[PDB]
Amino acid sequence: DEAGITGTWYNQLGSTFIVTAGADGALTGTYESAVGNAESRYVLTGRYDSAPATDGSGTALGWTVAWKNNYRNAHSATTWSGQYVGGAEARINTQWLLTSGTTEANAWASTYVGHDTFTKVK
Amino acid sequence: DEAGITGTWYNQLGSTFIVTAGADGALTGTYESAVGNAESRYVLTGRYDSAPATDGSGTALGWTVAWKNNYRNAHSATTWSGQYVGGAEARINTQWLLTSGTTEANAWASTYVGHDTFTKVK
Amino acid sequence: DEAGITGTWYNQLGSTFIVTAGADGALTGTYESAVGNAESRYVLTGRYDSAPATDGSGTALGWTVAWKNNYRNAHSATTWSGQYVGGAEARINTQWLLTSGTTEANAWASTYVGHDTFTKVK
Amino acid sequence: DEAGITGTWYNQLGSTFIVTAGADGALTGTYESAVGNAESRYVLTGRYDSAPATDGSGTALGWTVAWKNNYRNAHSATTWSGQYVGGAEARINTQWLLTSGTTEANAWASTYVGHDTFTKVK
Repeated sequence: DEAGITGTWYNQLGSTFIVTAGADGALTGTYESAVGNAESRYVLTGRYDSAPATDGSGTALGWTVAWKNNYRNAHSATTWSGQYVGGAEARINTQWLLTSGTTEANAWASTYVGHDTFTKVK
Repeated sequence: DEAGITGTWYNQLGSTFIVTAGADGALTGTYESAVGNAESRYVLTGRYDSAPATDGSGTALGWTVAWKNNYRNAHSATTWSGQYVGGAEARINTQWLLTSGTTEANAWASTYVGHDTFTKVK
Repeated sequence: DEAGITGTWYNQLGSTFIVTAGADGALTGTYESAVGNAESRYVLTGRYDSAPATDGSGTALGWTVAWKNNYRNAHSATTWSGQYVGGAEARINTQWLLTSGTTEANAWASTYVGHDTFTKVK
Repeated sequence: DEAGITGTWYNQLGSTFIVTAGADGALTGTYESAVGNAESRYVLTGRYDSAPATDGSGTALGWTVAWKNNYRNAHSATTWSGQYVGGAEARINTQWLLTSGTTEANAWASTYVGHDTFTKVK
């Protein structure tokens, strides 16, 4: 599903995920968040299962954004973990972890969890 | 903290995380899990905050492994989200999400969550 | 929102959440899962914010089910953490953690994470 | 493990978890957080597996605190999901989800995730 994953994806917040899937399992591209301490595009990298099951299962993948670019630095990183489901209404269904750099005193409150659904439309 | 992050790290399960931190914010290397459906080394990639706060906060980072190599394919991916804390007893404190490719019927049970602490010794 | 929370709720899997909100912050009732190692109703208990903000924010709440009843014992517990949002299309938006009892060797894989949205219809 | 669970527990932050396990699977008691927007004791309720496996597995359990008492209201709730492991150095190993009431605009950032280990000493 190199073909299926490569392209522009949009989540429910109106963020934009631009990815290229490599034959080797690499994910490379850019992320633009519609929310939070973010402006314009950020580098992303990650990995995907390049030889998924042929039993109708989804394709496991994940990626990371560190929220530093030429405009802003939010001293934080998000990782999305999820699966690509192909077909007419293709989706990437994810859960994510957003960690901030903190002092040791605040480290118990370092990490947000959430979930994003990406589609090829909107 | 390019210097501080680059190297070999070990978690509480005895897994081995071999990483290089690029000046640009890139993380590249290999992961070897002591547990689960895993043998030998797997590619990893990720990102880190290459200009962290100077107030004693940690350095945000994350990375992904897709559990496919030349030996095995577990049809799954893990993402670690966390922060690097420098000093005498350097640590990377993480939380992780492990997603399997599933059928739509089993997708509610696709994702494990856990936490790993990495040190430079053991 | 004692009135708003008390009643029958349904999630996206077709599970049924029957709850009573007490004036004191208590949640009591029963849960019936449409999926997994579950049959019929299980006891639940939890808590909610009985004096929420008046700025349009949601109402924080959570509850637990241990997956033991007179029919089955799945040696596991789920906790839902989320917020109640009132109005014409009332919702409870949650994230959950499902922990199994495990051996120490398997404890790294003890816990699933997911998300459920509850509505008063369907 | 009604006997094993009932009592006073302490986590790595120095919080105090005072619980009674009922023969029926109930957990009732009080929680006092050493960190965050919290003072003194808060009600908790939850559930546990009252007939755990006899193969050395842990005992699944969970509980909720809504962060309202007579002193403060943090408009938030935490759920802990975990397992009790008996013996010389008894532990409750948990992961938790802390949800705040938010506006719909901030709901993506409503929930923290973390992990607490409780012991009978300290």
